[PDB]
Amino acid sequence: NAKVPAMNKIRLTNNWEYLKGDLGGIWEAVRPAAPGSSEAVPIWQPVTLPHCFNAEDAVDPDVNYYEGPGWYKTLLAIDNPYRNGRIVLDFDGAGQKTDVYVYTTHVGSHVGGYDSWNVDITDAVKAFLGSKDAERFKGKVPLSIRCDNSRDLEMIPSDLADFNIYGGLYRYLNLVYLPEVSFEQIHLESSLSSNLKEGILKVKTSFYNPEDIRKADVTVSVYDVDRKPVFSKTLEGILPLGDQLLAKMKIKNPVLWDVDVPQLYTCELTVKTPDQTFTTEERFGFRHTEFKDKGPFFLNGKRLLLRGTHRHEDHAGVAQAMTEDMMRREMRMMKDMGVNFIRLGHYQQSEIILDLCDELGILVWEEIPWCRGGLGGDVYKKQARRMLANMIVQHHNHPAVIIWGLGNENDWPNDFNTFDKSAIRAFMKELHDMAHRLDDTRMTAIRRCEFCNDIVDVYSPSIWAGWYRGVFTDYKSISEQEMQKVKHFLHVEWGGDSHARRHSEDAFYNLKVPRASRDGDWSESYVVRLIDWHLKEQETMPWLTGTAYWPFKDFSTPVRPDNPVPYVNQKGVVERDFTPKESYYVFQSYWTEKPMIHIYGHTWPVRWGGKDDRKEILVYSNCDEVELFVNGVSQGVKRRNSQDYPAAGLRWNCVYQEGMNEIRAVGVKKKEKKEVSDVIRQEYQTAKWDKEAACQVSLLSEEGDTALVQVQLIDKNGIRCLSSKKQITFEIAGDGSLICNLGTSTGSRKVQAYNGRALIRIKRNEGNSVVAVKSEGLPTAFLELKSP
Amino acid sequence: NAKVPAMNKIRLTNNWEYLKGDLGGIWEAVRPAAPGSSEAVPIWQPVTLPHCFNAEDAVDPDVNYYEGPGWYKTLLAIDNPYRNGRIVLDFDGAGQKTDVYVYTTHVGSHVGGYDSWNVDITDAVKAFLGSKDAERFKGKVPLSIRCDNSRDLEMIPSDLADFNIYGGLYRYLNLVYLPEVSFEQIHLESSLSSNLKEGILKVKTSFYNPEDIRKADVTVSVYDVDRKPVFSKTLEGILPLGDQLLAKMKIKNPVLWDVDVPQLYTCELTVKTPDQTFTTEERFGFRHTEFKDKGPFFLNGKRLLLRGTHRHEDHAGVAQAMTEDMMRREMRMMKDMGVNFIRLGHYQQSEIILDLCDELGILVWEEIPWCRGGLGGDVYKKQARRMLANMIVQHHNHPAVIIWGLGNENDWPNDFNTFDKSAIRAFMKELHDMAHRLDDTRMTAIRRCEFCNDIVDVYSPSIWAGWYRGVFTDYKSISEQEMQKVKHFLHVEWGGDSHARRHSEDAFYNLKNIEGDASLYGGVPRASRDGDWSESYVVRLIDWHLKEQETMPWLTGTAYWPFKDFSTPVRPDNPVPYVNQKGVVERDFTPKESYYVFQSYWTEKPMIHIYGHTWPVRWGGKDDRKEILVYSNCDEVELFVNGVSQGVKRRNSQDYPAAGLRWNCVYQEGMNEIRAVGVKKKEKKEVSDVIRQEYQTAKWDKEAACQVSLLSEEGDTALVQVQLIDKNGIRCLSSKKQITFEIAGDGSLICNLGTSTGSRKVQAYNGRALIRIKRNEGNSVVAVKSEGLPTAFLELKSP
Amino acid sequence: RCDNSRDLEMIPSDLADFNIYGGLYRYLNLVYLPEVSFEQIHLESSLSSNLKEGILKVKTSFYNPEDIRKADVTVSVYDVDRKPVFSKTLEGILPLGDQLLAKMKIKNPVLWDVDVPQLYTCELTVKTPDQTFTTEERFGFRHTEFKDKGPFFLNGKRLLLRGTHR
Ligand code: PRO
Ligand SMILES: [K+]
Ligand SMILES: [K+]
Ligand code: NA
Ligand code: NA
Ligand code: NA
Repeated sequence: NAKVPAMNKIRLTNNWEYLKGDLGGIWEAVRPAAPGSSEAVPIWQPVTLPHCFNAEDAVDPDVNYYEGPGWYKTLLAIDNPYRNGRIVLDFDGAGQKTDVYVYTTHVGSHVGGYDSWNVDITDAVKAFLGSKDAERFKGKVPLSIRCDNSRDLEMIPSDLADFNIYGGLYRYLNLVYLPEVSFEQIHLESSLSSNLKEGILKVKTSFYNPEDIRKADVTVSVYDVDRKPVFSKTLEGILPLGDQLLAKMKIKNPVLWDVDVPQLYTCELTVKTPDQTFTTEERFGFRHTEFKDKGPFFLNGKRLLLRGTHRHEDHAGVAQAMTEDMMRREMRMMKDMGVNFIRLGHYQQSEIILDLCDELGILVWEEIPWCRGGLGGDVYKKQARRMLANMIVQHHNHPAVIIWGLGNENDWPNDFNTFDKSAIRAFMKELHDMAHRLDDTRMTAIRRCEFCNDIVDVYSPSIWAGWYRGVFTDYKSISEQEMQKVKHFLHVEWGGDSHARRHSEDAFYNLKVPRASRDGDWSESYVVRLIDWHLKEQETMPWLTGTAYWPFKDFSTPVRPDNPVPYVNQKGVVERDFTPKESYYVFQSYWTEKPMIHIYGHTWPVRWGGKDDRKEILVYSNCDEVELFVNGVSQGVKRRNSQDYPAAGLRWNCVYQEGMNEIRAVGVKKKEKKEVSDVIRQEYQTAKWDKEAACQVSLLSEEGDTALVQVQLIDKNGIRCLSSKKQITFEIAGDGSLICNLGTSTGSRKVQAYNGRALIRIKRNEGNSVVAVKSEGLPTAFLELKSP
Repeated sequence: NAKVPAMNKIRLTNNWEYLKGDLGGIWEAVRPAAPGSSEAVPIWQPVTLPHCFNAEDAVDPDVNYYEGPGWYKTLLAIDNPYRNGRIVLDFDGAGQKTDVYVYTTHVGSHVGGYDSWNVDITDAVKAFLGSKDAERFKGKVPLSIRCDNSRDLEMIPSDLADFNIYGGLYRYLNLVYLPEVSFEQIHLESSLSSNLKEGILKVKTSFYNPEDIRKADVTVSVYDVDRKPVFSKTLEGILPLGDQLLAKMKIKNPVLWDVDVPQLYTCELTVKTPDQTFTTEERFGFRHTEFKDKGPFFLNGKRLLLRGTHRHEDHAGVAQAMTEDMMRREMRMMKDMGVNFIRLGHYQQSEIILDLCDELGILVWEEIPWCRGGLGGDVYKKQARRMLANMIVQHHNHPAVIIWGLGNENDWPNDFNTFDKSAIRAFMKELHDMAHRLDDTRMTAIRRCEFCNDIVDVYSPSIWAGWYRGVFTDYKSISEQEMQKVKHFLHVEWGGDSHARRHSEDAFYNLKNIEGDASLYGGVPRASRDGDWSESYVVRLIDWHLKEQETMPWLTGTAYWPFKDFSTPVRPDNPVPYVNQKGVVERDFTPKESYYVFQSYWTEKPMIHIYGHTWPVRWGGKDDRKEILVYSNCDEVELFVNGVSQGVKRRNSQDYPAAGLRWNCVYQEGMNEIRAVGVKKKEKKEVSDVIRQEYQTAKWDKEAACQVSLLSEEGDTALVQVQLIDKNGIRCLSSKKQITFEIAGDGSLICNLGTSTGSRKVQAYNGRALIRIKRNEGNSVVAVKSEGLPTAFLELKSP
Repeated sequence: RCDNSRDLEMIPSDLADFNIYGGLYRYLNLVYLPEVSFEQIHLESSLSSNLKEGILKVKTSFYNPEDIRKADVTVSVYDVDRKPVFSKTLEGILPLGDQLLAKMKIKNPVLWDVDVPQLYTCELTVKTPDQTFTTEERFGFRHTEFKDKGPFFLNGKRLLLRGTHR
């Protein structure tokens, strides 16, 4: 399968209908139906693409997310601009098994939720438009597509995985018109000498030529980052059939691709016949990479500590159906945090993501979804083989990619009643060998399958210091031991869960030490210190290739119904809606140079303790020195120093006054000659609280048609229970509706309290509603919401 | 099977878990799973059987009912009382495609939602118990079952049908222990001499004998209606393998089975070997039936007008998963209405229903679900052939059954891109020929496929006088024309929708004063479909049909459609969404007004029913003479309005409507008491009825608000009432606006029942709507919405 | 294509003491038919206890691929000398699937015997406006009985079977 190298892609976003469930046969999608008839049910839902079956039910706290069939239908207005041209449906990606129909004709199918693929529907379209059936469709072509994400033990990935195996047309679906002769595949194979002074580019192509044209003229042109030609060659009378090597060239003193200054060349290809001129473009970059034996990673001859994260294709409100603009925002957000490396979750991701990594300067590890459970039969193995080949062939032109991953946690059993380590080793080695045959210039890898750690080029164990294992102060020691076991060690996945907006006084060094092991309270306060510690240690590990935090952004998973946000993995440093957590700024203060400054506690409204306690205040900043003010009184300047943990020396112990406090931080970064500041306001409560006794519910603010409701757990005397984690359940009756099923701690109708509180927004619909608030063992509370 | 065992038959009702959806493979049903693990999801629901996927979502107003896969699982504690015995799973019925697993071993499958079937799991159980995998199940055997009601154009019935194609284990699933030798089938073939004085009974059996036992002693005994022996015979050393004719006997002066006095004989069979004594019972009845060419129907030599209804396997709160007690109540309710004939919807029904028809005296038409759509391929045709053979073979012994139906509305197209009448004719005749090969003693039938009306023994056209066609006063004339087209005419399906508790003044003949002496005017109500779907119209429609039937001596009979409101996927916009409301009984068994019309015509036990028990507020002008109808089988009835006698009237079916028992009376503004006293001379009995009704003379403007109030309480349950009122607070008594209920807090709406008072979205009945709230001893707020009106709120607190 | 390859999942067994022969070794006939014809003709006969009354049931299955709605069918039965003993026409019958065409009683029927084999002939005709099609089928009246632990009787007389194989 391929992504189609085309210039004229039409995204089919509008005028779709979606049915959750199965039809009795293709005839049900296209048969005549009168209003009010038996054919007029089931009732379909109008939607736009991309669309995911699971946009809401993945994080709905009371249901298993839907795994099963669903249908889409639309009417295509066909108008091919090319004489005797082709009509192609090009799928960026669809989950998980897809069948495609033109009227009643099955035209294509696909198994695999994460690779790109396409279907040539030229003949089906011509036959339909020439048939008696075209008339009642008014000259349009009925397109019906079935997607299915039914559970399937003989299909990867496994339902044991810690993520949703989503369904639907959740990546763009494109209508692509082609001339008679086009390119089926374009491989831009480039290499760079060790001394960086000579680049080699090989331009290989496969032709798409169903009309069996015998000759064409093909022009290959290569342009540099400034759009200047560096090579141009026309091949007259070439045979445009199957594979052809078009050009091999040497480029002296190439512009290099780098994570700080990503620079790309552009290859432009034209196919000419008497009846067509067709041009497309493909980008590539020159760069040299090397993993040292028992040592670090080098990019273009310089040691580069990989500063990595992960991401899932998942987002608030849409699940996997993210748009291009959402992807652009998220990747920019990563770059602004200082990320230079990403493992793209457990599957091939949208080509849009790969382009953004090429453009932003982010190295890529990308893997096939052989993720837990063991090993299935022949259909299973063919899928893994097919998805690995599809991934390498589809993404090999991207300079960001340095690692093809072959699987994750393959030592995790129980999708089958046997677990055969030797068979897993055998299939693993077959995939490794196949990847090296397809692309000898990149490394293979796996994560966490020790009995396969001799097979791949690059290996990652499981090291979650301070979360699943020991204390986070063991991080460096464990890494040193682990790195000794394999030729090339690279650490993917570490961190900890934090319930966004939950903070903990016990996690701080308050006067009048905090443990470094999993905070059973899942506070941001603990994860911040855990990340701080990891980043400080990495500055003293010169042998270290690098690491990748897991994940960048909170994402939904079916195996955690009981998390503070149900069905959400909360290890992210960013909320599922892009809202940064406190931990985002720790990475940013360590990994970027643009001046910034962040007092911890922007979402911490009420601290607590004894009167005149000296409360710890942390500032995460890359400034050379910072001065803290508490209620206008300077608390002293402090100099930044990574090794002075925590907060790299920028910590203070200060008395808060009862009631409201204002904390201000002023920083200077000498290199930039820049001053930056931050300010937060925090209340300080000295009253102690008894057991939770009631929910106080009130209107916190309004914006347009929207109301922000706040819930506070209080004891029998009305004192805030600032440590409570009790689950709050929201219900509504009336004209409004809850803004929920977003997978965030402020967009959930069932959510654990954060320091005794919970927030949710109500869409009022310009009418009247009553909100009810439940919590186990407490009286149900109520709030009326009227509109102006 | 059924009824071939008895007491070694265990209903598996408890300790089941249900998953809406599909597993990735049988291993996910039985693999080790620790709490909090990836194996601990998806989360299953504990359930009791019988169970239906669609108990709630069939009538849920905002979703398409679920058609797809679902799984059940339990742990069987097996302890066979018989030496070297069998373990059998016996399905009364499951929808639609079913696969059965013992541990990881697939042991059986079935396509067909309405026939009975079984699987012998002895070997799979033994193989599992002898393996190392048995230990972690602690001596129990994991049983996993997949049911699937996915839409399937190559499977009957068609999704064009006006009923839900339900999914799940919605009839009893029985664990049956058996000895080595038992009966696979018992065929009791009985016939009667022309003078009815001699009965012949042939006892044919098929043996189940997987251990190949060579000889057994088999005893046949027949007991009469008083449980006295009339025949007893032991066959020593018979071969208990395959088919055996066990007995042929003549019973002189047999007690006959009849619709007024249903009387059954019992055949008792015992199979003995050195290691077993196995005894079972099967019932049968002697009766003679005859359809006259271009004439009526005869039971036991006497003309019998078939007084019929229909029923679906569907009920409030459970969809198809009705219990035996629910079925006994419903069939008893039919008999109390005077029914003597039923077409069991569009499919084979539970054997319990057939047993109740035999015991209550209700003749039966039972058909396969070849119901609309055209004709599919080979798998489709094999299913239809198999379901016809299964139905005849499984239900042959029931004396109630007189007709095997081969299909319904087979002229209804569009499940395929072709519709070939000649192919449908060819398959229809093949099914007809097959039924007669299997059972030559009964008639075949179809309903509404004119181009096949030459193939079957008995034919029904489509006659919906006053609902889908013309006026109900054409009923008799249409029936006369239709009966001439075929040798044996039988009319199944007629009636009309009525939104229970919705009544209509315009449906009655009301008298207004026109200004010496004033004169009287009244519009005559139309005899065509009431666009308002009032009970008032259906009552008159039923009344007319039954009156005409007393003057149709050539008529075999008819069957009203249906007895009870039932859910249907093709009517999202009905007053009760997704409910076919043509019943005379609500989906929860509550009688509608129309129930008593049938009862007054069809029974002899004295009864009397004033129309309007669910009509709280009538309306009109101050001195209007409002029509009052009484439906009663009493010879004479006297009406009292507010204590003032309005005169005695004599019953006369042909004095339409109400068989002469109608009055025109002035109501006073406010509350009125209407009392009716009747006497039935034959029984020398007096009976009475009384209703109380308000009378509103104030006219109302457009709907402007919803007035919401707590109408009454019962324990933890609150009955909430909604009343649509105009800008001056006057009740909008003709309003049909849809009302939506919502709740937040500790309580829950008692909704998705498919009744006009158990629905969270429902059209108002005369401007009001009721729903019950389960308060859970806490506090809730109810919101009430209606298009274009301000949303109203009602608080519900607990003590 | 004909094939007599050995096949253990096909009867007879190659263990048998005869050749499982291959080829078109019995006549292959080209048969022209009208629209409506008979697919099967079943002549079911029984003989009274005293041999004096014979019953013949004539059942047929129609071949009717054009779905003709009505036809006229004649049943005729001829004796051993071709003398008619029964004739009846069913006008406007449905020539589709199975039909019982006739049930009749023959008094003092001539019996079939091993010394005097005598056969009746049943003749069936299907007519429409576009066809007249006639075919014939034979049957014989005779009574057989195997006595429990005893000999064989043909038409009430003990007949010792003098048999062979081929
Ligand atoms: O063979 C029959 O038709 C009778 C009817 C009831 C029991 N068996
Ligand atoms: K969920
Ligand atoms: K529904
Ligand atoms: Na899977
Ligand atoms: Na179907
Ligand atoms: Na053989």
